[PDB]
Amino acid sequence: GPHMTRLGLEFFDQPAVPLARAFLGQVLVRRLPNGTELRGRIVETEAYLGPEDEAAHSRGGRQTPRNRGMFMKPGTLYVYIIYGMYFCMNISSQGDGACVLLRALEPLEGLETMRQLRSTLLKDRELCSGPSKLCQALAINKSFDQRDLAQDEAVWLERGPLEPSEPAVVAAARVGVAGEWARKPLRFYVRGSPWVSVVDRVAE
Amino acid sequence: GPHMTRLGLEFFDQPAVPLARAFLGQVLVRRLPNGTELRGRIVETEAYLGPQTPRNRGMFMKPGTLYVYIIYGMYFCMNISSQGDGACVLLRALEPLEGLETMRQLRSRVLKDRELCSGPSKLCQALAINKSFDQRDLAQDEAVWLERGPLEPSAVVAAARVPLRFYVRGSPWVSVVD
DNA sequence: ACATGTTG
DNA sequence: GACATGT
Repeated sequence: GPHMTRLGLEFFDQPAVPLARAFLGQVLVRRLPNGTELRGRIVETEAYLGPEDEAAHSRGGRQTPRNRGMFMKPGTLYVYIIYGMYFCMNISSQGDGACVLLRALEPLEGLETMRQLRSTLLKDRELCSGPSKLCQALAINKSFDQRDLAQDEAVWLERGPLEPSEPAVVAAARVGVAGEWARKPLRFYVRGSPWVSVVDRVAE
Repeated sequence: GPHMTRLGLEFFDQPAVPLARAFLGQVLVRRLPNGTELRGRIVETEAYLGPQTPRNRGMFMKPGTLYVYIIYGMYFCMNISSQGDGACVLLRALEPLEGLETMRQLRSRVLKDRELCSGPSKLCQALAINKSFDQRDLAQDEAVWLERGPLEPSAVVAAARVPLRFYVRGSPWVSVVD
């Protein structure tokens, strides 16, 4: 096989916009306790900018027990429970209380395991087409909160051979909401990808 | 208009379970100092069967006595003394019937009709019921009553409390559905 | 007790 | 709807 090295601190240590963009095309890898490796190529992300960002958990420099990850070293995972039963997987970027949410993966490996995991918690485009869908598919839960994506043995990021060029990256309004921050183009996805959670035609 | 009287001692002077069930479909009325009348149909209650505290004296008074207490230093719960040593019924939810706009300004996001009275503390806020109501008599008070029309109220579910919680089956106004 | 925040 | 979290 090819020489494989994980993306580390150097990759994660950039501001939220460039990081959210840089994630696109990179391959998120999960290794289950049974040894099964799950891979999904990132096709959709969102930037949360920090204190000024009315939509961010870190609005006004607010640090709470839950959102510790957003204020930890870049690369630190911030995984929280939303609507009681779903997870959102974020990665702390450079910048006070700034992070990147992963929203959608093209599944590459272990699709049958992703299917088993999600059906318990059917189509391939249904597996990772959403921030909480992808968490289920890759057995990611709160136990991953505050772990380091640069160093962890169970989850890591690999440089992916297929990165979108600037013109192929769509910038669009974020999903799930405010004010001027509900409309800001802080969601980024690969143009024409069928794995993306929500298409935005006006932005395209 | 119809000949309206109010429910009195005879209605309230029953055990906590019969009364908690009997409250469902009755209309609670609150008249504000400005003359505005607020109305809400009781759709969810809880019976408390008793075993004496400086705060629970209300539930140890004659049936129909209000027991209103502060919880989490902010909210209110409205309870009505029934027959039985220390027994009472909590009001948990109302269907808002009139004065909804007042209910909204008293409660004030954008909140809809289903958010006005869908909770024991929501309903007290909505009907301006506070501590100054504690130990008042529901059968005789001038600011708050349980009205009685020429028609009886209109299906009751007995569930665990939040089988001593009772609510109108499938009502969109019940706080928590089992 | 309340207010509020993706999936299907 | 969840139900985890933040006066």
